Amino acid sequence: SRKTYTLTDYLKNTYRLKLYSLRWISDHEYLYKQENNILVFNAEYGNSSVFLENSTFDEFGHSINDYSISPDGQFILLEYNYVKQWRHSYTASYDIYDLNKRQLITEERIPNNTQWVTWSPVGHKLAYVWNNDIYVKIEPNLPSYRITWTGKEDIIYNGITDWVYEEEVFSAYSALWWSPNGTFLAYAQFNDTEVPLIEYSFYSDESLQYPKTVRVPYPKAGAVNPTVKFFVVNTDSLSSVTNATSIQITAPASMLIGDHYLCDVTWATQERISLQWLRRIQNYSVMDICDYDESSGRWNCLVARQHIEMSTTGWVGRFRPSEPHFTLDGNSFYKIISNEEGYRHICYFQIDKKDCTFITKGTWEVIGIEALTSDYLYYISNEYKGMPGGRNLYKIQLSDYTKVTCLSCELNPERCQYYSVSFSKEAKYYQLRCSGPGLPLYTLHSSVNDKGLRVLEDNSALDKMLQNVQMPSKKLDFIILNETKFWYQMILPPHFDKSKKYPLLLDVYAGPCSQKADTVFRLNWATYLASTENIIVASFDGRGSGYQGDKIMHAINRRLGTFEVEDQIEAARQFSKMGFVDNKRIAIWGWSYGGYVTSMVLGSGSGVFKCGIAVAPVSRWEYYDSVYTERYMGLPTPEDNLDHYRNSTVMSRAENFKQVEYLLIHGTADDNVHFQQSAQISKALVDVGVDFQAMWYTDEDHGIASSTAHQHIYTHMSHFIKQCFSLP
Amino acid sequence: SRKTYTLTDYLKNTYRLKLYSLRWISDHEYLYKQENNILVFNAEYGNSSVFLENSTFDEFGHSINDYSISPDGQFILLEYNYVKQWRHSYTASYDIYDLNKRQLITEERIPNNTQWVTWSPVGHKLAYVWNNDIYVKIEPNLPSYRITWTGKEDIIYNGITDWVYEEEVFSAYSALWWSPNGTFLAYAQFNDTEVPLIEYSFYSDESLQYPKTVRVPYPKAGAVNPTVKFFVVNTDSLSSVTNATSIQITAPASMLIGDHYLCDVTWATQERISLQWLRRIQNYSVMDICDYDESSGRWNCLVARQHIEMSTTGWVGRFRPSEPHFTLDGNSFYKIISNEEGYRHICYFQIDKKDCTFITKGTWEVIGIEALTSDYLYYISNEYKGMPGGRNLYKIQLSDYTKVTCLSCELNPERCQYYSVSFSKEAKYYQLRCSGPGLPLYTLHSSVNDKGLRVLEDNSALDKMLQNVQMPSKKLDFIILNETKFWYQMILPPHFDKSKKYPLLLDVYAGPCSQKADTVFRLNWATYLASTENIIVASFDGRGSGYQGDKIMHAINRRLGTFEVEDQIEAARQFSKMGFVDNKRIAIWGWSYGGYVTSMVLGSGSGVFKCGIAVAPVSRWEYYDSVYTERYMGLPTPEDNLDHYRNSTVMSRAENFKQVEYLLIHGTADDNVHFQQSAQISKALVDVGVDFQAMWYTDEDHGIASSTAHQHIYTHMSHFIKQCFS
Ligand SMILES: *[C@@H]1O[C@H](CO)[C@@H](O[C@@H]2O[C@H](CO)[C@@H](O[C@@H]3O[C@H](CO)[C@@H](O)[C@H](O)[C@@H]3O)[C@H](O)[C@H]2NC(C)=O)[C@H](O)[C@H]1NC(C)=O
Ligand SMILES: *[C@@H]1O[C@H](CO)[C@@H](O[C@@H]2O[C@H](CO)[C@@H](O[C@@H]3O[C@H](CO)[C@@H](O)[C@H](O)[C@@H]3O)[C@H](O)[C@H]2NC(C)=O)[C@H](O)[C@H]1NC(C)=O
Ligand SMILES: *[C@@H]1O[C@H](CO)[C@@H](O[C@H]2O[C@H](CO)[C@@H](O[C@H]3O[C@H](CO)[C@@H](O)[C@H](O)[C@@H]3O)[C@H](O)[C@H]2NC(C)=O)[C@H](O)[C@H]1NC(C)=O
Ligand SMILES: *[C@@H]1O[C@H](CO[C@@H]2O[C@@H](C)[C@@H](O)[C@@H](O)[C@@H]2O)[C@@H](O[C@H]2O[C@H](CO)[C@@H](O)[C@H](O)[C@H]2NC(C)=O)[C@H](O)[C@H]1NC(C)=O
Ligand SMILES: *[C@H]1O[C@H](CO[C@@H]2O[C@@H](C)[C@@H](O)[C@@H](O)[C@@H]2O)[C@@H](O[C@@H]2O[C@H](CO)[C@@H](O)[C@H](O)[C@H]2NC(C)=O)[C@H](O)[C@H]1NC(C)=O
Ligand SMILES: *[C@@H]1O[C@H](CO)[C@@H](O[C@@H]2O[C@H](CO)[C@@H](O)[C@H](O)[C@H]2NC(C)=O)[C@H](O)[C@H]1NC(C)=O
Ligand SMILES: *[C@@H]1O[C@H](CO)[C@@H](O[C@@H]2O[C@H](CO)[C@@H](O)[C@H](O)[C@H]2NC(C)=O)[C@H](O)[C@H]1NC(C)=O
Ligand SMILES: *[C@@H]1O[C@H](CO)[C@@H](O[C@@H]2O[C@H](CO)[C@@H](O)[C@H](O)[C@H]2NC(C)=O)[C@H](O)[C@H]1NC(C)=O
Ligand SMILES: *[C@H]1O[C@H](CO)[C@@H](O[C@@H]2O[C@H](CO)[C@@H](O)[C@H](O)[C@H]2NC(C)=O)[C@H](O)[C@H]1NC(C)=O
Ligand SMILES: *[C@H]1O[C@H](CO)[C@@H](O[C@H]2O[C@H](CO)[C@@H](O)[C@H](O)[C@H]2NC(C)=O)[C@H](O)[C@H]1NC(C)=O
Ligand SMILES: *[C@@H]1O[C@H](CO[C@@H]2O[C@@H](C)[C@@H](O)[C@@H](O)[C@@H]2O)[C@@H](O)[C@H](O)[C@H]1NC(C)=O
Ligand SMILES: *[C@@H]1O[C@H](CO)[C@@H](O)[C@H](O)[C@H]1NC(C)=O
Ligand SMILES: *P(=O)(OC(C)C)OC(C)C
Ligand SMILES: *P(=O)(OC(C)C)OC(C)C
Repeated sequence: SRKTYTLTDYLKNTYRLKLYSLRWISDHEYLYKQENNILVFNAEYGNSSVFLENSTFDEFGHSINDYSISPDGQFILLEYNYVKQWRHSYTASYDIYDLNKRQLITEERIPNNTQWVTWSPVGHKLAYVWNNDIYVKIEPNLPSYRITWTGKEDIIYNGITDWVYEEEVFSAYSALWWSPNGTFLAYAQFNDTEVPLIEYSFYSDESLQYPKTVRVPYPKAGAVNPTVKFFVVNTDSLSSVTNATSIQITAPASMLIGDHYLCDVTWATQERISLQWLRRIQNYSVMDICDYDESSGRWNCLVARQHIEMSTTGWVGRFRPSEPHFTLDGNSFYKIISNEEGYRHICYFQIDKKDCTFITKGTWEVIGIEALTSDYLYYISNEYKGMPGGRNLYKIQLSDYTKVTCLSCELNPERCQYYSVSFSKEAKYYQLRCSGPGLPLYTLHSSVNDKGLRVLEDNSALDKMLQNVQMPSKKLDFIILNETKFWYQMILPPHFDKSKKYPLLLDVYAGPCSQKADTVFRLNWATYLASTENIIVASFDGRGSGYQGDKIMHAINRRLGTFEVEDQIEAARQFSKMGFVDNKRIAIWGWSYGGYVTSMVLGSGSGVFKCGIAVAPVSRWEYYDSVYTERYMGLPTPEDNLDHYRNSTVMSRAENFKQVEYLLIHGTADDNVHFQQSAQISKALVDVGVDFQAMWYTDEDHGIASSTAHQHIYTHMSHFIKQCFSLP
Repeated sequence: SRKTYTLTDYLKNTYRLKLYSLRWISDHEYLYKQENNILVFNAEYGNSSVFLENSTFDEFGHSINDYSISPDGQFILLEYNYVKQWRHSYTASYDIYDLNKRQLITEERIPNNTQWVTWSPVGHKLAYVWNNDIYVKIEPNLPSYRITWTGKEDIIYNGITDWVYEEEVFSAYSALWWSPNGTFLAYAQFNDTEVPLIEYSFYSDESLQYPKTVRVPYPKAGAVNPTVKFFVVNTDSLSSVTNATSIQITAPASMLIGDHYLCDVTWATQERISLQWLRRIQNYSVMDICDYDESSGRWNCLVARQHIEMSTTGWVGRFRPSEPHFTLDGNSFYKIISNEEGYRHICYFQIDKKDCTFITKGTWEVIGIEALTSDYLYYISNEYKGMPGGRNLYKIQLSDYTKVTCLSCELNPERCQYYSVSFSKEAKYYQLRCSGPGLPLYTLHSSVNDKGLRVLEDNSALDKMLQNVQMPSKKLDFIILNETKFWYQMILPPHFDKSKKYPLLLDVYAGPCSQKADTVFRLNWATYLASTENIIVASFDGRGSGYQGDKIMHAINRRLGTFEVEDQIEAARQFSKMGFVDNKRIAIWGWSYGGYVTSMVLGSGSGVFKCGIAVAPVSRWEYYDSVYTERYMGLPTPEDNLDHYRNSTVMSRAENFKQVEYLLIHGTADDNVHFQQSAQISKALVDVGVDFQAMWYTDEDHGIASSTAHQHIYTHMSHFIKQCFS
């Protein structure tokens, strides 16, 4: 008895992980979505009490894809007719429901096919984007006010980011920021007039007689980038003029001088907004702190409040310039910047004082700032046990930085080593999210003493099911190379016999600041591979990886497709050395950046891997977007770094692919890593006459995540691997 | 015993079939482009002379891929900067060499990116199309006369065809026709304005940062087709001070009622031209015989003088209505039409008499009329031995239809059963081209007494090489499916022993009027599969087959994806029961239409086939072009045949692929059978949960014939086939 974790078990999602999605509406309560009905909870005692139930919205017809309640709690936006676009972007229909009269507002409805809706942070004002133009609703039922008239499809964006700004810059779609109070409405405008369009076919259902051509403004390496502008309009003046004027906030000169980006915008106070800019050469960054001049009605940014942040050994921040966390009065803020020893830590900034004051240690980094009160500052880091693959919640005392307390480390050191967190409105309560190494564990706490209130979810059910199946184990250790340690991860098969020689599959990503070796508990393809197929699925964070200091993260600066690739190969060598690895059966696979590395490795001529699989890989850095690529590669010009752009392609290694079994896969409708990238790979292989396996996924994007598609690829991928290892 | 015919041999083309392409310049001489230079031959004796060392242009500065001599023998049109477009179309730069002065003409040269060029039929005039407009030069060095001014890229085509007219109705890019002595220049105009555009990506060289979107006006089943017009312009009456006047020939009235096509144009005399129109529902066809009117300047197509060609069982013609062959005085003509019983034979017409008279009859078909003189009518049919997969040159006496003589049947019955022919201007001499069952044989003959003058190329070189290798054999036989007999062929391994069992691959195409079973000698992939891998490669012509009468051909009318596919399973099912076939190792593959039938068969649930390979297949008929599809399917409308359109798709059979090993191959830049076709097959198989093998070829067209992609696709297929069998 006691079966194993089968492929179907994975694909069919038999053994599911329970979550506990919260949503703090106040500082004492939160909303819990239970599919059918959505009730509210009292953090204090844990009172149930339904806020809105299933039937409360029946006889409606359209299935409510999502909700969103106004701050003042009088209205509720109903999101239906949802139509996903990119990662965060999506078009949809909206209806507002009045809770003070249990009536569905029917006048002046929000336009169908609206791109984005935002409640004001206070009250019940609305701001939305339709046809790339911003509109404002002072009252949910009254007609709205047009804010911009320049909106133009694929050309001018107001209130919404373009493709690149959504995925790489703001890692979000919304390009508008309501002032804390709700008086001002700040927004960015993107001009993509000059930006080249990526075009690819989209077949749709058989019913479509003619394929469609999807064309999106997408700037590739060194191409023409969109331009940006920032505006701030006063919504209180809307009911007084007819056409409120949007004040523009320009400069800095050090930015206007050349190609630049808008990377951050966060309000500090009712009349103070901070803005961060970045040159296309992401080695320099400028933060302006602007105040509203009640006299001129203009926004001013004193140079005495301008903070610069440049990097010499690489780029600024992990993926973008750090984020500002202002204190209440808005006269100072906290930011995560690498110290002199190249480690990312928190330091205190005085808006008019240029030098910050670090408040955190050394060898280890702070992952992010979670909450800031008058008392303490809550942050998550990997300081505990010195393991960079772990994550915990610490609390540092603002009046004595020598007083730092870990709030999650000892809650359950065995089962919980990787934490996430969510504080209530004023940080009176917080929910902890343990995701490993044991089964997820959700708990609620009160900030006063950090006393555990109760267990919201312990996945007890799942624990009972998994003890009936031969689950694999996971070793998280490190290996020392060139007098410096690099962590690796290994999903070991049931009853691991260090005497036997197992076949090994190297799971790889290796991108800048990435981390494949951690304490997170997972139920993925690797689980099945080790549990059923008895294959060791190992991952290694070599040079280029992050969370271990710049010295390591910046190793591949201006040099992608090198050390990151080399270390990956060496990890295997180091693994076989351990003696429980069958050298004749060593594979490697990755997705996107992983596909890139997997492919660069398979073409190294090393002779360490027998076969490999590349999914939606990158072939040459000139085919990827500007913001990400240039951040590490610089410019594809002979004056900058063109030389390395051409030396790091996968096509240039085509000839060496004759020594390994290769499997190429990619979705034909991938807006991120274009099908073009794999198209050039196959073509090069055909030119040097190298036989390989190929698989394309009609109309699948980068995720190739559609239910059927997802099941189809892992199934195909599996036959490949079993065949390469001589299984079953 | 010697070595076998390996996959490399085929891919590297180590064994080549010598050819002998000649081009008659008169009734007594022909040109033969030898290695470097071009020579002229006197058919009478065999002696020849040089015409130009080719080295004459060693310092032309450009590479030349073609040399076109004026019928005059006075000028040479040199073609360079060749850039291929579709099957026939392409653009190029041109230059003219004046032989009278042995010098390149420099003044008023032809525009770069020219789309087409053609000498007058007799002297040295020129009609070329540039930027979709027509131009005419009366003399190589003189200015060009602008014939048309309406040309427009992807919208209006003057003198040139659009994608569909190029591939499905004229099998050519040229859309202009000179009159016999070159006085008149007839041309068609295509308006593709409302025609939808197929769009796909072309990634080009690694260097291109952004993929380019190729887009071409292509009418799929039932979409808006291009409209067409016909004009005739007089080249002897055009000034450089006045725009040319092109008279338009309209009608027929029976054709303007709905959508129609211009499917044929053939001059009858210096002032008589014939036109054949075909309704969008390729059931009805009308031929006009328009005459020029001196004192009017118009062209009159007298009714009563027009002939109608219709069918009640299918479409007209094998692929389109046959070409007319007018007599000397152009008062009567001969043309191949279908019998009362459905067999194609030569009918004798009179431009005024409605009914014609069949001059040939029987249960076999005339493949095509090759030459006509006052004495005889030379044609090619599959009468001999009664096997439809054979071809011979026959001639019938025009004064006594009882006196017909085969001119090729007995020359070499063992080696030659499939002939081609090429007569000289006045059919004084003719070149017979034998293509099987043995090595190609090229010979010359004189019509006066059908004497065999001399051997041109007997392929003696290649013969000696082959006997040093174990070559497979070919069995051309038949089986009887309830009353009717259908022919098949079998590529058998070396030293075939019926006492042994062999794995079988069913090479299929099976589209309307096709023939995969014949006597032609081929040196393809199957050669290797049988010679090296000892695999029997069988082909079978079932319902829908051609050259065997209409009862067989029109059998799949309005019903594609039925009998031709089912008969493929039946043929294969009986093949297994032959004794030398390993019923456990039977595969099937096809290209294009062959891919569709392969896919339909694999998804029929027969269980007869173990694995199959589909190359650039058709998945659903609404995806293919109008002219071709609708010819057999009509329109995809519920009032018409929309139901079958929906019933004959590949994807609908997705769930049935769980019992077979499928390999889907397709070129991303296939402009003919769009990649979309296979992208829908792959998607359907993913929705049903069927795992399969796939292989796309970026930027490859329907042919997948680029040097590398070619060697690559056949290498991937071989691994698959032998993996499925071993
Ligand atoms: C988005 O950016 C584009 C530039 O990529 C801006 O377009 C440019 O707009 C200017 C006027 O503001 C145009 O110049 C003017 O052109 C007219 C007529 O062509 C001429 O009479 C004037 O003397 C002047 O030259 C310019 O053509 C145009 N350039 C391009 C490439 O489009 C556009 O204004 C920006 N949109 C927004 C909302 O800021
Ligand atoms: C609310 O106010 C804004 C800003 O005043 C208005 O937008 C501006 O409207 C003008 C007129 O349509 C736009 O066009 C301009 O036309 C002149 C004359 O042809 C030309 O010289 C300018 O270069 C410009 O093209 C102008 O671009 C536009 N400016 C902005 C920032 O949008 C808006 O129309 C007003 N809304 C209402 C309802 O009145
Ligand atoms: C090629 O074929 C075109 C039609 O397919 C010819 O055109 C004609 O048809 C158009 C419609 O496409 C007619 O209407 C146009 O003008 C009206 C304005 O009144 C618009 O509302 C409409 O949308 C069209 O744009 C045209 O009147 C008609 N003639 C012309 C000259 O356009 C086109 O002319 C033809 N070209 C050739 C060389 O034959
Ligand atoms: C091929 O030679 C032709 C001459 O052949 C000679 O005369 C025959 C009657 C016969 O005896 C044969 O054995 C001799 O070699 C020659 O044909 C004639 O016509 C051409 C027309 O261009 C003329 O130029 C030539 O002078 C004529 N010759 C004679 C003898 O009258 C022909 O030119 C030549 N063809 C080629 C392509 O070389
Ligand atoms: C057809 O074009 C070729 C190629 O030149 C192109 O067109 C030119 C106008 C210019 O835009 C180039 O960059 C293009 O590549 C013409 O080539 C000629 O070449 C000779 C030397 O070899 C040079 O002196 C000429 O200036 C070039 N152009 C012309 C018009 O002579 C070619 O001549 C063109 N043919 C015709 C009939 O115009
Ligand atoms: C021949 O016909 C063409 C086509 O109309 C004439 O060219 C046009 O002339 C007008 C008036 O000068 C221009 O507005 C057009 O742009 C020209 N081109 C086209 C396509 O219309 C040409 O002038 C005529 N020549 C003679 C001698 O009649
Ligand atoms: C080509 O054929 C045309 C048409 O028959 C000939 O042109 C006619 O010639 C006669 C006298 O020979 C004239 O009366 C007619 O007016 C001409 N018709 C036209 C439309 O021009 C022409 O002679 C022949 N060409 C040659 C070289 O013989
Ligand atoms: C060519 O085919 C058409 C239909 O594709 C025939 O026209 C009629 O079409 C209707 C459908 O609308 C059928 O029900 C009829 O049987 C068809 N015939 C008649 C007389 O109505 C048309 O007959 C065919 N052409 C010929 C010459 O038979
Ligand atoms: C919050 O919004 C603004 C933020 O400064 C508060 O202040 C008003 O700001 C406007 C700016 O347009 C000034 O014109 C007013 O004079 C300011 N009022 C005061 C009392 O200072 C505003 O008071 C707050 N509004 C609400 C509804 O709380
Ligand atoms: C940030 O990187 C840029 C990359 O362009 C560097 O800018 C260029 O100019 C410098 C002098 O001002 C040179 O020293 C750099 O070599 C040159 N960079 C390139 C790629 O050519 C800039 O120096 C860097 N600045 C910091 C503070 O690191
Ligand atoms: C939860 O109940 C609250 C009342 O508190 C009650 O009295 C205290 C002393 C405790 O005994 C507590 O357990 C009791 O519930 C309400 O004020 C509150 O609104 C309730 N919360 C919800 C969501 O209904
Ligand atoms: C939204 O679109 C639907 C579908 O066309 C329509 O029924 C409805 O009236 C629209 N509502 C608004 C406010 O436009
Ligand atoms: P991929 O790895 O895409 C993921 C970020 C989704 O692309 C590289 C360039 C990071
Ligand atoms: P394919 O078989 O194309 C051939 C003409 C090569 O397309 C079908 C529709 C006939």
